[PDB]
Amino acid sequence: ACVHHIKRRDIVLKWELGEGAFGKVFLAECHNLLPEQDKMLVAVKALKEASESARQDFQREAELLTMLQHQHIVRFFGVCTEGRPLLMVFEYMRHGDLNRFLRSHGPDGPLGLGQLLAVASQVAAGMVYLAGLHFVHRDLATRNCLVGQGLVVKIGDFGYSTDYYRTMLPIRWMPPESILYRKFTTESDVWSFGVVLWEIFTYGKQPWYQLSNTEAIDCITQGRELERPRACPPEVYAIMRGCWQREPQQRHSIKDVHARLQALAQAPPVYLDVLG
Ligand SMILES: CC(C)(O)COc1ccc(C(N)=O)c(O[C@H]2CCN(C(=O)Cc3ccc(OC(F)(F)F)cc3)C[C@H]2F)c1
Ligand SMILES: O=c1[nH]cnc2scc(-c3ccccc3)c12
Repeated sequence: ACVHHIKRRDIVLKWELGEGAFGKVFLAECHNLLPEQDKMLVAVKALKEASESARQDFQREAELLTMLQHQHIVRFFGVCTEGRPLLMVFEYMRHGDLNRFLRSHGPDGPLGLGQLLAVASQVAAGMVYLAGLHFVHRDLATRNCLVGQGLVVKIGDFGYSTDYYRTMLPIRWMPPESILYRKFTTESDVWSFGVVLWEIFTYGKQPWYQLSNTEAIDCITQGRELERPRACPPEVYAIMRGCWQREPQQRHSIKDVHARLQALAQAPPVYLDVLG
């Protein structure tokens, strides 16, 4: 609602974490933000376009990120509108995006079953929060999740061009009805969560990596399912299949998916990937 305003001089730019057509993302030090933390690290999203439509869309977005407050939703600290670029201040997630983290902690040390379940459960938690507010993410993927201190996994949205097919759609994460009709609901977000589970248990591999964007559309629209990852116990694959029901009305709700994952996270199945 009422967006926090950070003074430009309170932001000290330390390095560039990445960029896009939108502008740049920086690692920065931020003064007078949190109590007892005189200086703290943050990630700063800087917008290239400073036009009236760009300023209005920014305020809309900043107000929305201000409402979204949860343990597994990336923290929004405020804005800086002291000229171009317009700056959005978020918490710094030291391990970067979940996809990169998964791959870099894959068997290619490696994350064990319990760690994978914790990751999965944390993403499910953030989604229960979003589903509660009737908020549709539309782009749930491990590349839009972030990992901070203590393997704390939170959901974000960066806005990985190989993951989208031309409007640029993340088809491999999309259920049949979103590919065909461009309709995004909590039920399609559930489908995406199931693909996010597959990604977790493949250590960030691309769903349908053997196939091209146009071949993957055929797979999904013909009801062809992603195979059970070798590191995935059958109990979790059961959860993925429930997320992938062809009919949106027949997919499990995220609250249920979370409950089953939270249960598995506390008492993990005795499963060794090496045996299958
Ligand atoms: C990809 C790479 C180049 O390899 C690494 O780039 C990095 C590395 C690290 C960081 C970091 N934060 O430490 C980083 O920051 C960005 C991540 C994406 N952003 C959001 O997710 C904001 C947001 C959007 C929607 C939300 O609400 C929702 F979507 F959850 F509903 C909540 C938050 C903005 C910014 F935070 C980029
Ligand atoms: O971020 C970078 N990447 C690769 N080389 C370099 S040299 C300097 C930077 C930098 C330093 C502070 C803010 C922003 C950028 C940098």
